[PDB]
Amino acid sequence: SVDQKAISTIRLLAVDAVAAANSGHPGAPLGLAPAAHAVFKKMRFNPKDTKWINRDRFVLSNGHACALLYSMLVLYGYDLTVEDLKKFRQLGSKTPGHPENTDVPGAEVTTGPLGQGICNGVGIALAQAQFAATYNKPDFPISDSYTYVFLGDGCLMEGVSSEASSLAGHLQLGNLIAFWDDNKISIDGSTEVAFTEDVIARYKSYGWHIVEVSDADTDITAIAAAIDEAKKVTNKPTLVRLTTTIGFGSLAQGTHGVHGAPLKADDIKQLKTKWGFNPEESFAVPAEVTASYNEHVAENQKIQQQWNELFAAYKQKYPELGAELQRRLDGKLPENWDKALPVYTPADAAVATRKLSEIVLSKIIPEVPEIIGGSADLTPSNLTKAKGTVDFQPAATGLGDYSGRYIRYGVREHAMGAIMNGIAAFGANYKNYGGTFLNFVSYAAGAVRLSALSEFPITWVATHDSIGLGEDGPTHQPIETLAHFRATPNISVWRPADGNETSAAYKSAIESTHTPHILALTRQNLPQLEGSSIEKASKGGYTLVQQDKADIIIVATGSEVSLAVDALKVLEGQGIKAGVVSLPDQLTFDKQSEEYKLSVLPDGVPILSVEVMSTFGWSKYSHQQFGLNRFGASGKAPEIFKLFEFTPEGVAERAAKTVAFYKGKDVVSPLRSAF
Amino acid sequence: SVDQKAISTIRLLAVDAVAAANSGHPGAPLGLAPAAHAVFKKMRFNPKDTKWINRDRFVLSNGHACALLYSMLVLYGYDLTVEDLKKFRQLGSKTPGHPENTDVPGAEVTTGPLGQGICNGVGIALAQAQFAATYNKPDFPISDSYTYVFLGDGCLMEGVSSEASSLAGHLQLGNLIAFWDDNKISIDGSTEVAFTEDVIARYKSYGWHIVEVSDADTDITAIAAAIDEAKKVTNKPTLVRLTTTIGFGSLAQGTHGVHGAPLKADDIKQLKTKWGFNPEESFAVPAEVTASYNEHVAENQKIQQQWNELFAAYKQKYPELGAELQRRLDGKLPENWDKALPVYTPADAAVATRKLSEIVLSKIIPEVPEIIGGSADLTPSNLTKAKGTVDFQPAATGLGDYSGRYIRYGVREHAMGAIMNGIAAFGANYKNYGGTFLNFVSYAAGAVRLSALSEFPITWVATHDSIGLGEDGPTHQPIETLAHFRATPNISVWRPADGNETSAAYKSAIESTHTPHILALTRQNLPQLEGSSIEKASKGGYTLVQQDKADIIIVATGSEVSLAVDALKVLEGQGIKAGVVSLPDQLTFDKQSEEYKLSVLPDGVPILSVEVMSTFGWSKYSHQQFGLNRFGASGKAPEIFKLFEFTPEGVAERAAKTVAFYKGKDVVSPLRSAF
Ligand SMILES: C=C1[C@H](CCOP(=O)(O)OP(=O)(O)O)SCN1Cc1cnc(C)nc1N
Ligand SMILES: C=C1[C@H](CCOP(=O)(O)OP(=O)(O)O)SCN1Cc1cnc(C)nc1N
Ligand SMILES: O=C(CO)[C@@H](O)[C@H](O)[C@H](O)COP(=O)(O)O
Ligand SMILES: O=C(CO)[C@@H](O)[C@H](O)[C@H](O)COP(=O)(O)O
Ligand SMILES: [Ca+2]
Ligand SMILES: [Ca+2]
Repeated sequence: SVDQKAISTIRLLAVDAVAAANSGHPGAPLGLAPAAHAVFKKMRFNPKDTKWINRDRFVLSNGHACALLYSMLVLYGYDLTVEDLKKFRQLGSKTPGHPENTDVPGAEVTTGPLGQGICNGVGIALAQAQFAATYNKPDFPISDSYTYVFLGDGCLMEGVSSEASSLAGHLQLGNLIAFWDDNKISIDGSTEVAFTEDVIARYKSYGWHIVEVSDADTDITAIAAAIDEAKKVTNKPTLVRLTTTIGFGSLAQGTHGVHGAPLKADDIKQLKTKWGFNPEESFAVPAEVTASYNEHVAENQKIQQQWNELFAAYKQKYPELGAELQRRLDGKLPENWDKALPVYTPADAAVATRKLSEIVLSKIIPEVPEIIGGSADLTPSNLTKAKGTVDFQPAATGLGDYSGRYIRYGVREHAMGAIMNGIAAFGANYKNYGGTFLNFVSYAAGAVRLSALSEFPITWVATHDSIGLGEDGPTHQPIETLAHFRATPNISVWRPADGNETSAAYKSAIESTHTPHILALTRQNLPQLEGSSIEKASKGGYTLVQQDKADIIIVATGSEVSLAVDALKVLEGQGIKAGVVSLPDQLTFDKQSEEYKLSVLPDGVPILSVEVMSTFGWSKYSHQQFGLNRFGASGKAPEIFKLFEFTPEGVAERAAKTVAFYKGKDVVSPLRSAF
Repeated sequence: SVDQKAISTIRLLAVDAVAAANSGHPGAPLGLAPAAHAVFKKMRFNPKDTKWINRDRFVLSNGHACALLYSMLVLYGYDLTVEDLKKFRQLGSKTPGHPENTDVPGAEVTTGPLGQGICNGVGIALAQAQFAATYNKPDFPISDSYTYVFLGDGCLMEGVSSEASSLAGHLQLGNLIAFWDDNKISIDGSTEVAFTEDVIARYKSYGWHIVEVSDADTDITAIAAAIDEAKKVTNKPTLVRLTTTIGFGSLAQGTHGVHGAPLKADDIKQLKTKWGFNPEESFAVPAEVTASYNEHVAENQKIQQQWNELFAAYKQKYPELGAELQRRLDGKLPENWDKALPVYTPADAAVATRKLSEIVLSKIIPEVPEIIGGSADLTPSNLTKAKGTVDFQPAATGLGDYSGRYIRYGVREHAMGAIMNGIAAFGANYKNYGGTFLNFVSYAAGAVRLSALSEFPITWVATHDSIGLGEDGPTHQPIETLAHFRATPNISVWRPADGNETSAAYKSAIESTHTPHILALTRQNLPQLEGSSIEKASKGGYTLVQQDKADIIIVATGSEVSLAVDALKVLEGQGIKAGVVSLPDQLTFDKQSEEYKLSVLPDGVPILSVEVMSTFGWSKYSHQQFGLNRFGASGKAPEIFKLFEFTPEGVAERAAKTVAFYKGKDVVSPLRSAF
């Protein structure tokens, strides 16, 4: 049949791509081609409009199998060709060794790090449910799309997928349909050596529906029926067990050797001949297959055409909601939304930046409907919920509704991070956030790094940023954490010092379209600073206290800016004149003009950094660095600061030593470099 | 009864400790005091010998409940007193806000970061099984101890515990007995808002045995019976469901408010009066309770006394094994074990450091029985198994035996990290390791940081360290990873350049007693260097190529040392004389004398660093830094190096620019500082 020919075409494109590269993973593509064929036939998508908001989404969580995904996208006429497949895994190609949403048309997310994709799918489905609950009306199914995920044994072993699957079951996400490639093979061999759990029983314990397909090597009728069955179960996510043979058809099928290395040339020849292809030909695309696939594309395009008319009719009947939806699909925030940001003066009371964050969220959530977010079981400590909002829950629970805006993630930081990526990936201008303690953002590093690589505007509300948290002690107090994330490309790491800086941090986080944000916020109260503003803090770094005859400039962040200002007063008594720079985001600062940056960190004056955590990175901005490069302590926070000499007198002492160290030396800005 | 009085004493000590600090967590201690009393009565331990190798181990995975643990340790006469309890959460005390093994006598591991402790318990149990299989003989039960773990809903939500529980079930670890505090309350309120899974059904799916105690607020008889039942099930770990009331007895019992803040003074008064205590008294210790507990200590000490005689008799009957066991319990490696380390010359072939690592392990595993380790489903890529060894598996599977030395962790990096901490915590000189790709060590950051804080000599075999891995691309290629771990206190991060350096890295990792190691290893082949040796590389940094008239020194690590040597030749043609420093471990280097370090990084010469990842940290050792501060690419590795100008000519160009930048400037060593 043409279906059989399509499946063979997919299999052989994937194997030929791997062969051309002499690198990559043929096994799972061979095993999953029947399922991929069946799922893509059920999916609604437009290869010529990858951003249609009511498309079904597909996620390849087992991202190493990407030769499969690329083959589907090529066959369906996405902006990806056979010539791109011939450049699989080659420098600069549109067919990288794992899929990247920034590079591959039709890749919704970036996968390859196991476990992430299924969690991203949970997020896409969460967003779809929230979006549909917000906009759909009688006779106006604006959003009714599904989220299809392929995953393997590796994803099922990674703890992040357990977190997300538990939560997805709790959230009754009926439009999520995941497919487990049950092939009993991972890199170390049989799953019998390390993975003997009853996966199906575990998924039932989370509240998922199960469908089993015992011969997924051939039975596309049963795979299609499993999708139909899943669609009838509207209050549970579904796991479809696909029992497959890894490398199906290969001489080496059912072995770990077929997982991750090119097939032998003679193996590829026998594959081709057994399936009716020419063993002398590579990258064959039978025109029957193209035609069949084009039929499905044409049908899908007519569905999108009708959706566009539905949307026009919706704007007529529901003018307010229609305009809001249009704005969001155009990628634009509400006009002058930022007028809602709180502004402070130096006469206002001291406030912890976690509390300032709560206040910002309380003002901006009502103004910007595309903001949703949650906390990983730290809502009353992170202060991440705006009073009066309702939680995102299935209405059946009585605990919230899908139109809700606040997500109870539970103690699941890693899944929260990957779910945030999925919510961003959904689109419709979602600006989504997740709260935990800064030290436990580290639990989610796998996902955070992908936020940066994927260019997703997600936001971590990362409270309890330092030894300032006090008694919980060194297991809770960040040391390395800011250095880690600042060293990752494309992460804005805001550490606001006061009310105005906190508003600037949120302005940046919400306006972001391509850069994830981490907001490092305090437990302890900080004063409102003389000289701060949203405008100045929006530059990432700025001169807080200008001293035209400075003997030294002190550059600081967050809680240490007030400390630097107090140190300036101590220094004045010692006959030393200091300026103060506040550097609430190093990335934003780095992006300013060379002239702007030199106005903040000039030549001809020693510069001392002060921040109560690692000194790594700080030499970009300073000549000497006062930081904390050891673990913290359990005690009252002011006593910990005193112990480590983060006091006005301790900073002044180090400032004075810095001035003395550079006496009779020529000093140039830390911004200067040889190349 | 005296049991009832003991339980009340425990509860009130915990509440009084929290009250004195005006900080901490009274709820879980109140709820778990009956279970703690029952478990400690079943446990064998010596408060006067915390290192007795056949003790039962206890782990508080819900570490915030540590006022409970501290109360038990005080009551049993560990080196922790009521005066220490009065200093709960105070700077410098032996009663920190979360338990720390370095500070608290009787704390086996450091908990507080949720999910870790249960995984550490899996590791303690894994080690006990391996140890018993290695040493026990007929009539000589050298090791027969149990591992008892308390955990709460938070630990059960964290994905790391799912990973470890799946693996523990697979491994049939019958001496692991975990207790779930089923109190239906977390920080965000009822578990109904985020955690509605059937926990018991999930644990059955992993192959655990279950015992349910429906009234764990009072029924210590049933808790004791549950332990007895668990001990009869020798081929499954057991989860005991303890249905408790959080804050049992408090006016605020069964609420989230009792989780994490001090009780009201009037609440504490009514607690005391309802249980027969004086509401005017704090830190009461009824002498009946002390006496009862001392009886159990005396019995346990007699058990240890008999164990010591068993051990003496074992040494008589099994002289070889007895001497080996004695050596290990004394914390000493085999005499001259390091003579097994491979040594190379510059005439030897180029080899990838992953392969050099395999060769080291192949030579040292037969020489050092206390080495065990594994990989997170990357055995044939990390090259972490010595040929001829058998896997750690229950013999019932036919796949290995408990005497085995190689662990199939599956795709479970985070649990692998926390399990490694447990294996180290067991003691008996275990030197244990875990393989994955360097980029995915980041999945385990929660555990890695605890290795450092806990001072455990664990080792990550972290291959595929850079863009040198090639085609798998940017989702697999580290950028930030070394900076992250180098910025964490107390992590040795070795990045060996060649055969001799790889042997030095292992010498350090195996000899370690207080410092975790990460070995960053290559996929790609590297040449044997002229000038390398185990002796020189053991200093962490050393002069590879000495140039007495150097215009510049190039400091590099790993794969970039050979690059620097090739750049030196290019520079010679441009009339520039370079020296080369190899810096295989920055921590080890930092610990050398000031004079040694200055001999490597002298005054009066510009120093350029070269390493194909983040430049963070490098200003400690260099004036200018050539690194990679953007994500990588999918392509053939040499082409990626060329793209980013990590070539002999690209390094030479930057070296020449560095020399020019410092012309007519006075240059001092980067080792100098103002304070
Ligand atoms: C261990 C592996 C994988 C084997 C996974 O096996 P399945 O997932 O069972 O694949 P199949 O054999 O059916 O093709 S592929 C690469 N990976 C290394 C790796 C490790 N850790 C993380 C987080 N991300 C990774 N990609
Ligand atoms: C969210 C919480 C915990 C609530 C946990 O609830 P159970 O664990 O149910 O406690 P119980 O209410 O029964 O006393 S305590 C602190 N913690 C923050 C926290 C977050 N992430 C990580 C990794 N480590 C942490 N400690
Ligand atoms: O992490 C934990 C304990 O392991 C939480 O229980 C925190 O102790 C608490 O959330 C801090 O509370 P505040 O800092 O908001 O007072
Ligand atoms: O991480 C993955 C894919 O997501 C593995 O399949 C690696 O691709 C493989 O282990 C690398 O193999 P070698 O680098 O040892 O050739
Ligand atoms: Ca598999
Ligand atoms: Ca609980």
